[PDB]
Amino acid sequence: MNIFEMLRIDEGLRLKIYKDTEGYYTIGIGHLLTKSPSLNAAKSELDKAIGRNTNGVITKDEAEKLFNQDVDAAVRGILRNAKLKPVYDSLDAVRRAALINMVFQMGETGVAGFCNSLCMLQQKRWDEAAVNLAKSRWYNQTPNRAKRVITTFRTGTWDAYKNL
Repeated sequence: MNIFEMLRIDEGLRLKIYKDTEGYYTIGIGHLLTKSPSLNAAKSELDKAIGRNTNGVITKDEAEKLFNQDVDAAVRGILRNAKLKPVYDSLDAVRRAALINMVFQMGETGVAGFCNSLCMLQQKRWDEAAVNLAKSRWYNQTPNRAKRVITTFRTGTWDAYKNL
């Protein structure tokens, strides 16, 4: 297992514009197009992202291209963030993937919101972090995904992602 396989499990793959769990227009492997209510606004973002007239539909290779970019950007975002970098640097490889997964979902700003949990992770208090992570809108809104990421932080293994 690796970050790519992990996110493909959590996000799925869809080749037509769809609305995510928050109702925002999305395509591919969780690539957010826009928070605007307008389908036209989303189609225009899509075309600009892909570099062609797509009419709301993309290929598998295009989806994977967006995904590669988005994972690289989340990794580079963590490494330039003064709050996140010291946490990521402290973690083992499996737990680093869990942090990337959170940043991919909710952005840098949203994760820097979890400062209590981040301080517990940096100190390697895994059971305590896992409890604090769950007291969040994130856990309440997407509990099955949150539980997989939290389990990965608690254990430092890929066990939540094997068998599905």
